[PDB]
Amino acid sequence: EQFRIRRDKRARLLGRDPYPVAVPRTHTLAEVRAAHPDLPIDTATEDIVGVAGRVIFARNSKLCFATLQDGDGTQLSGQAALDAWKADVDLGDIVYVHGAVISSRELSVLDCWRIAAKSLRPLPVMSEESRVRQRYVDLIVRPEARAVARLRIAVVRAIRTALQRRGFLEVETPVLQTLAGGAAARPFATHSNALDIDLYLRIAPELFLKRCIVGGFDKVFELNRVFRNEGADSTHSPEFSMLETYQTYGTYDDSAVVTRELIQEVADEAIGTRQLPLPDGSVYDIDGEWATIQMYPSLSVALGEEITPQTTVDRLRGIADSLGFGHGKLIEELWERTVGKSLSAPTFVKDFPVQTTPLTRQHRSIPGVTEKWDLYLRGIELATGYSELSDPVVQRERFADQARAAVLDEDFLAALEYGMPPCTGTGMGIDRLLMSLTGLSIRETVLFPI
Amino acid sequence: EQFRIRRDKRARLLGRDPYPVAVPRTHTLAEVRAAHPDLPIDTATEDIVGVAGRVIFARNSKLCFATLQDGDGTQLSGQAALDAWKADVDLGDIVYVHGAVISSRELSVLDCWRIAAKSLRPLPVMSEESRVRQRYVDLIVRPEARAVARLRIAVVRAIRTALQRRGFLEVETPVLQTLAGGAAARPFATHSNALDIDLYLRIAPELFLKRCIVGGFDKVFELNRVFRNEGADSTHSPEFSMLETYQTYGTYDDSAVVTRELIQEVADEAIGTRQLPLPDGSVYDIDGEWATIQMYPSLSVALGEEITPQTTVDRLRGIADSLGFGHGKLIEELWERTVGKSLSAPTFVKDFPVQTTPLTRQHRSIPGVTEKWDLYLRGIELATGYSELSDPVVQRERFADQARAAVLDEDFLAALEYGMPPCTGTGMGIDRLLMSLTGLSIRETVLFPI
Ligand SMILES: Nc1cc2c(c(F)n1)C(=O)N(C1CCCCC1)C2
Ligand SMILES: Nc1cc2c(c(F)n1)C(=O)N(C1CCCCC1)C2
Ligand SMILES: N[C@@H](CCCC[NH3+])C(=O)O
Ligand SMILES: N[C@@H](CCCC[NH3+])C(=O)O
Repeated sequence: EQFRIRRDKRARLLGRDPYPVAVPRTHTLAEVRAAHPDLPIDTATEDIVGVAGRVIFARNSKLCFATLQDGDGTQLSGQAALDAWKADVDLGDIVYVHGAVISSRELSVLDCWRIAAKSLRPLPVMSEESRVRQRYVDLIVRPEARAVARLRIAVVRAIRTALQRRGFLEVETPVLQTLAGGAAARPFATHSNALDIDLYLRIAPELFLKRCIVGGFDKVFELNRVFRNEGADSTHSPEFSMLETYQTYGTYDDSAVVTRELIQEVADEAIGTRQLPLPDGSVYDIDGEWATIQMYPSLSVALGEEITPQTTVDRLRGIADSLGFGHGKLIEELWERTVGKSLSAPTFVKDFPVQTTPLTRQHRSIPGVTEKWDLYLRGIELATGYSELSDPVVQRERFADQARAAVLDEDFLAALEYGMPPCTGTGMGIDRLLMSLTGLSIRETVLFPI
Repeated sequence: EQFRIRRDKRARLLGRDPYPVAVPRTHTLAEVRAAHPDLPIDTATEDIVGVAGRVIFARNSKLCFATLQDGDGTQLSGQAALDAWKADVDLGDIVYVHGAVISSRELSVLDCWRIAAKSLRPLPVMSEESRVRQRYVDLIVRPEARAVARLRIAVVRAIRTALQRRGFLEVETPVLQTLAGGAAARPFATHSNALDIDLYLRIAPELFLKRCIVGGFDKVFELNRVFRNEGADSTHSPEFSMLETYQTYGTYDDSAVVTRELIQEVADEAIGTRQLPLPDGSVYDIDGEWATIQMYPSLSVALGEEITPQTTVDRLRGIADSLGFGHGKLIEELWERTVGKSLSAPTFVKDFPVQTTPLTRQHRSIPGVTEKWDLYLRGIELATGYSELSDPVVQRERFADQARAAVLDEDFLAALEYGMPPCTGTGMGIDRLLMSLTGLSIRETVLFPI
């Protein structure tokens, strides 16, 4: 109902300007605080300032007292002025005030005032799914939302800083592709009016990033959304921000180091500690070195028998039954369903079934396995790293097998047959990075989900 | 045909490794050059280096001589080794060589060698539309492609640096939206499997970025692709990288300054001069201050009569006929078709027909016009800046009018009725920025178009 009284204060203000083109705000409230950090309380200083702020509290009394909250969360007596103030000023109203900075019997500004923005809705004094459907109000009313938003920003900025330092170059590769490669996922398809064909929202930059390496790039990344037309869950969302990285004259052993160094550098710059406090009352250490295990061996120890590339699916099936399609898939599933869930400490698992790893080079010594890793941090599948498959004929086969389960990405296969140097790729989910770092749920990490 | 001989050298090399997982490359060729800048030519130095390089030239003679070109473009005698070399090594083959750095009777490496990547295609010794459909080969064979790629990268990095310095925060807003607002364009629609509904690939971050400002952001940007399901031309492509920017307690007069300062800072950091050399043999100065003109006045002087907001469409129609839908549209079209095309120097045109500017605040004094500008640089529509419309009731109307020409973006209108501070937005096309800066065509600016 208060929706209508506010709209009526708008209408009756309209030769007063409730949405004025400008106001001469001289300082943010942070700026005013950082200025006057220990003012002898109940004393006046002649520093004049134009400040603005959301009136999130009032206390009307010859003298009104409000709380102007700046958008970051920082907080900071005309007879006709006072009347206007009382009659015109609600809560969730953005308000400019020019005057002398004092401190009360709390830092306050005491000469002029004007409405910067008249709110036609009061602030709710919030369900998880009304915080996310209205992040703008979440951000106004919940200091955690304001912190979470600025963390992702600081994390993402730490990432670019960490890669750039290492002489990586961020590139922009197509989001609309004639076919979407670089991952096992169902695409989002959109009809082009221009070309009168369907196009595919990238699932991954990998194949394009690989064309760059052929193209002569030493070190490339892309930090940007990918689109996986599948079901959202606690670790999955169909649109998500991803990092991918490609370094020439390195292997998965090289990219494992960098991936660690990167994450530890992000914890530092964004969070200021590797002793990650969680909402579980606990602290998750990610400092120091991280344990590498091979999938097969680790799976074997867990099952109490030797599982190799050579282990039949008939065998694996049986073991999977005893616990409650293909070899590679069964290995990964068993490994996840056994060792995976057990892992607490940050852990690289490497040497992957050649089946479930089409783009990854076969292992240098070990037959049957590919030089891929996965990084598990705080029990979340965080980040993968490959020694990259630069053999077009093999690559052609891997895809052939894929298709059989039949048009291939011929341009990509063309690119490879020009010659790709030996290079190691990584992928890493930013939402998972934040989840893994914070204990925040995926829906809290992104600004505007649905 | 050489496609088959190469595939046969692959097959016959396979216990030689033509795609080896690693090679111990110690330096890039740049690194080796930067190391030995003025070596007394035809003299040997005992600095040993593992280098790799694309053999883009051969000259087989007891002694072969190649050109190893590093991916950036930089350039740098076993009897059985020599035989292998001759028989095994083609052109466009990536090759590692360990040995002593010397200079010939040209800087050369003279101990071991190995194939890093066997190319199953030779390099073409290129049509604009086979350079773009094969950028990986363009990048190998055309030093300009290598420069253009690294410029966009440096431009984009200059942009983030320039904004970040000014205390802007890059945010990630949805690419898939339930409806796509922030611009006049037909969206790309994709069916979600998750939600079983169509979603819309953002045309612009504007409405989401505006929710951020409501949310309490002081200064935000987003630098990232937008999707405009319309026809590609010399200045238009349906997928393009865009900058958008929003500053609280500023007007279009404020955002005009920043837009200039930003572009001039990008010229500097990326190009190293404001005297932009063009392929037209000419130099385009963008240094110093830039001319602001009002659309109406400038249009008037060009037509030789007074055109105001009040000028009828019947009148404007007539004038448009005399030269060869709505007022706002006719004004903009006439202005473009007259003053626009005439402009050489970098020029802001401001004070826009309220019709064609729904999201832009009405002018503070001048009735009928909105506080929008457009920046024309070297005759290209580069960048727009608004004093932003924070009046939800007005905003509701602007959209109502739009629709009538009927579901509105109610969540956005909700956001505004919580209160948005006075803020000024900008948009800027990155491809146009590069075109405007270089004289390069849009298809040359993006890595992977189609
Ligand atoms: N639907 C999805 C799918 C994924 C993610 C997500 F948030 N939603 C994610 O982080 N993924 C991977 C995790 C491993 C390294 C690359 C990113 C996949
Ligand atoms: N289909 C399209 C549409 C546009 C652009 C482009 F390259 N392709 C572009 O640069 N636009 C504008 C130019 C004005 C300021 C914001 C960017 C629109
Ligand atoms: N494309 C991978 C990430 C890069 C892995 C290294 N090639 C993924 O979808 O997870
Ligand atoms: N959304 C605008 C750019 C931002 C203008 C300032 N609000 C466009 O489509 O060009």
